[PDB]
Amino acid sequence: MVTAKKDENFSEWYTQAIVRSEMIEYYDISGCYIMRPWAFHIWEKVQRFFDDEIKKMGVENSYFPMFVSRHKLEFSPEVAWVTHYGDSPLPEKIAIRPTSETIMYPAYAKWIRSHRDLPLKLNQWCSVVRWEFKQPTPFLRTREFLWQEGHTAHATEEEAWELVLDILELYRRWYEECLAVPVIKGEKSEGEKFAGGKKTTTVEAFIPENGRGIQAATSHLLGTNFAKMFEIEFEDEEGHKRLVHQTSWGCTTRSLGVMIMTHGDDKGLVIPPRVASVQVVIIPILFKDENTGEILGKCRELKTMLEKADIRVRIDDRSNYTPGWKYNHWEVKGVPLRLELGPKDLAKGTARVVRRDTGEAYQISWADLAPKLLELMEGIQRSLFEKAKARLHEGIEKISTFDEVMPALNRKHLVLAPWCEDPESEEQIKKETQKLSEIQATGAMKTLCIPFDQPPMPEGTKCFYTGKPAKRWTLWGRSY
Amino acid sequence: MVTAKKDENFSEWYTQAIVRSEMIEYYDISGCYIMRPWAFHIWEKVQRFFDDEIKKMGVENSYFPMFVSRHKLEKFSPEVAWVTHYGDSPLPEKIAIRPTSETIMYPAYAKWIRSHRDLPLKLNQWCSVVRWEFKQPTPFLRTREFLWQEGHTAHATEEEAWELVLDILELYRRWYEECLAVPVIKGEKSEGEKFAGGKKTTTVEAFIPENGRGIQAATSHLLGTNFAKMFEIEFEDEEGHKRLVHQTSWGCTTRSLGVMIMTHGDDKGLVIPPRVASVQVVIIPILFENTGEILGKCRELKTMLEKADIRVRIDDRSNYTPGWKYNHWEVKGVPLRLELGPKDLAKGTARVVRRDTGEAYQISWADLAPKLLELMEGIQRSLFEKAKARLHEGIEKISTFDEVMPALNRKHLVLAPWCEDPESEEQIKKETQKLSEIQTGAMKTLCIPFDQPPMPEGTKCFYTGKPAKRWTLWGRSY
Ligand SMILES: Nc1ncnc2c1ncn2[C@@H]1O[C@H](COP(=O)(O)OP(=O)(O)NP(=O)(O)O)[C@@H](O)[C@H]1O
Ligand SMILES: Nc1ncnc2c1ncn2[C@@H]1O[C@H](COP(=O)(O)OP(=O)(O)NP(=O)(O)O)[C@@H](O)[C@H]1O
Ligand SMILES: O=C(C[C@H]1NCCC[C@@H]1O)Cn1cnc2cc(Br)c(Cl)cc2c1=O
Ligand SMILES: O=C(C[C@H]1NCCC[C@@H]1O)Cn1cnc2cc(Br)c(Cl)cc2c1=O
Ligand SMILES: [Mg+2]
Ligand SMILES: [Mg+2]
Ligand SMILES: [Mg+2]
Repeated sequence: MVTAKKDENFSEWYTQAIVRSEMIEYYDISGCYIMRPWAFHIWEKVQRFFDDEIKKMGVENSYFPMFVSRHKLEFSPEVAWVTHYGDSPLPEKIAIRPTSETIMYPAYAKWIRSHRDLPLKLNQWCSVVRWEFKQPTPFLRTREFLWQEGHTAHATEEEAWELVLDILELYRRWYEECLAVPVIKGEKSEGEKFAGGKKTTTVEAFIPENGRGIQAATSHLLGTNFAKMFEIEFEDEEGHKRLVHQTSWGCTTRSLGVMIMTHGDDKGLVIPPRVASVQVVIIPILFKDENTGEILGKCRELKTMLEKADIRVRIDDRSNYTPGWKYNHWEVKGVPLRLELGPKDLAKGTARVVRRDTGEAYQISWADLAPKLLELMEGIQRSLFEKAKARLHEGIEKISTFDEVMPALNRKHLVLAPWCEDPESEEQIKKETQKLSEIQATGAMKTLCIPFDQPPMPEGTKCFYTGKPAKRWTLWGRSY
Repeated sequence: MVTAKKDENFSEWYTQAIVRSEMIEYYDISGCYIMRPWAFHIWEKVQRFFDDEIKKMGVENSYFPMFVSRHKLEKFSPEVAWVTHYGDSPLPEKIAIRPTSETIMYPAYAKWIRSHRDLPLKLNQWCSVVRWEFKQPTPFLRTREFLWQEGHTAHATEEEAWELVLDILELYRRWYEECLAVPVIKGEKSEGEKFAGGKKTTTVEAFIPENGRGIQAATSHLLGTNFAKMFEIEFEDEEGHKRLVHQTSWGCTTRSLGVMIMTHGDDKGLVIPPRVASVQVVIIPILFENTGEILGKCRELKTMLEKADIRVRIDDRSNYTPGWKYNHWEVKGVPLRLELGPKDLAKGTARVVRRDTGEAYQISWADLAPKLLELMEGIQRSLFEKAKARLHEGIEKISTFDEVMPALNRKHLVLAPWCEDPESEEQIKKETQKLSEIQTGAMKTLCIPFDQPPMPEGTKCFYTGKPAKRWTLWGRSY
């Protein structure tokens, strides 16, 4: 059982919740964690979702090596270097993958010759390693992390930009539709974008309990900057040699940590049904040998019934644990529905179903279970999302002047503020908010994104900070 | 177009075929290779197949770190890759890249397992492994980075652990024989060949005729209790007494793709079994001038074939002749080509050519889906039955040591009665190597097959002249 309160010590709550639901096991190399089966199931669900979707776009999977040679790689303090095999030193040291541009792009130069070879659309599911300097957090910031990375190459900027946006929408679907986590689509500012690219888009999420925005995934319009460094050129139809226009995009096991932080409570995890490996757990109530044979047969019948409706059902008929130990176990683990079947319920042809998010109980006849559970699972899923969306919305404050900022940050909120979008000002702003945060004693404020969904901008509106005329509403806050 | 001949210059043939088919790209770090979509899709198929099967046995997936600290790993040496720095800074202890995950998984098992009610514990992971192999790299078969799965289970008893060893072994036979159409032989490794951290090692063995080598295809270990003793993986039984767990581990790699390539390939290139082919049917319109008539019909046909779950591509590229296209998709191993030209449009038909034998069929549009489903099953079956006959012809049953070198010189394996004395295997290895030079060349045990031929009473070991135990399969190896 979980005992730290989510709203008191958030850190300790998260650690307890992920350990006691058997999602992660700690490890001796710092910043690395073991992903146990209960967490791995959720990743498997989002993986299959995303993978299926990108295949409909013609993206194909591949696997490129985990090693890149020193001279091809040449961010530096993060790179893990292999220097030896056994007691022997490598003639030239080798780096483990931190990203795969330097591994993929020279091959792309070789394979692309003509318009007939475009678009080239590849992905890979793999792990990367970055010797993170920041405080590690299981899922959210780890030194080895699982991800996919998508890398595409096209004839025109328009087609590449369209795929950038399609992928971004798929990531809104991974968070929103699978994980029931609300995200904001935006553009990264010039200071925050991937420097090898032209434009970076993001989906951004929010952790209410510590006030932090967090980048949930990313999708880059790379332009022709990398085609030029790597000599990725093709002949069009009229015999002419052109640079490719490229995209890349990635999303990681960070997504699980965001889910856990978003929906969990004081009793531990709450898993949204769309990604729960066990949607419904059936618990026989077995005590002083009362009806034990008939309770178990009904449990099996109920399961076959529910899986005809494609519900994911487990019977926990394990002998060596009490029914109450099972209630608690599958609560902490975040199973959406718990169906209890004891002697009394057996006599009435009913079952008692407890939903995990609100703790509400229902009495339901065997004949209405399938359609009633499906309805409840759709209500849990929608309800998790809507409550998280309202919290997201409660957490962002529309403002006009710099004077409003530090108070908004102290309330653990984000700010939506009009901004001139000048690179020099973000640097000034972050150095400044850091100063005032140190003095007040918890971190600098930065841009998260410029949201796609722009509210109206009145003609004389000025930038909240410089005073120059503003261009767009930009979302700022503290961040992971 | 492939030009090295598969029987005559096998090594060149293999390199050409995997490169020209667009399966692999060569890379500047030795023994590492890019797996392009054409190959990777086959990996995805076998992965999905094996993963669904082990999920039915209650095995669950997990991801353990790729890094293991020196003190945990050294609880082989020359193969370990060591990370000593991050950026310009030295780590306090050097970290190994996971050559295999025993030393990463078993301390966690020792934490998680306390009572009989925690058992069985059954995990698998899909990951890559790194070993700095001393032997010559070969794409797929022996690489310095490879993809695999590793399964590791723990049981209250030896008998349940063994049951699982054999079930996993059966799944490996299905990975090879049902998905890749590659015949394999189940058997027990000898004492010198088994995994030394285990009690008994079971295997599926395969055979490459063109160089006469056996190759271990996959492996499944009854580990017994020795790791449980080493890592202190113990549980209280039902009476409160502490007991050691009984463990298994098993694994299979991208080696399997290379075996499939070599098994079914011919002088024109790859031949991919339909169950795993990325494209099962390529539609090649006879075009040189486009008007929409041919291409329109080819789209309608693709839609109809996809309804029947056929993986179809239309090669509508403008600048290639149909002949160039036939060759291209033949080198890639597409099992069925569907040709659609003006004459075909005029007669409501399509001409389908099989990659494995070259036979052509004329088929009405209406009959396409069922006839192609039938062909695919004919191709998959015929690829297997042919490879199985070649495997059979590659093994000579013998009685005496004098029949050995001639059988090895015929690029054949030997099946021989053996006393199974461990000293004798070391001797046979040395004496066959030394005769290979004065004429690696060593002949070693591949396995002791579950399928034993008859052993008449009094049959003698082919090497020691002592009483023979079982027939053992021997040859040159990867
Ligand atoms: N250490 C990490 N652990 C887990 N997820 C990560 C980690 N670093 C990045 N991610 C996620 O992976 C996505 C793509 O990686 P990338 O764009 O390289 O991130 P980044 O530039 O390193 N962001 P940041 O580390 O905050 O500077 C990010 O948008 C994050 O959602
Ligand atoms: N370098 C490699 N590349 C690809 N597959 C491999 C490689 N080494 C082993 N395998 C395969 O993985 C299976 C399990 O690995 P493992 O049991 O560790 O083999 P091993 O003991 O290293 N065999 P070997 O190295 O030939 O003596 C082996 O039976 C092979 O089928
Ligand atoms: O990794 C990226 C840019 C994109 N690469 C493809 C997947 C999606 C991803 O956003 C940014 N990035 C982040 N961290 C890095 C760390 C190191 Br070390 C290196 Cl060499 C390079 C990088 C690096 O390029
Ligand atoms: O890797 C194995 C034993 C088993 N591990 C799980 C998958 C199936 C496999 O047969 C044998 N082996 C092979 N090569 C190794 C190389 C090194 Br380096 C190390 Cl440390 C250890 C090993 C090592 O243990
Ligand atoms: Mg970073
Ligand atoms: Mg950043
Ligand atoms: Mg060996």
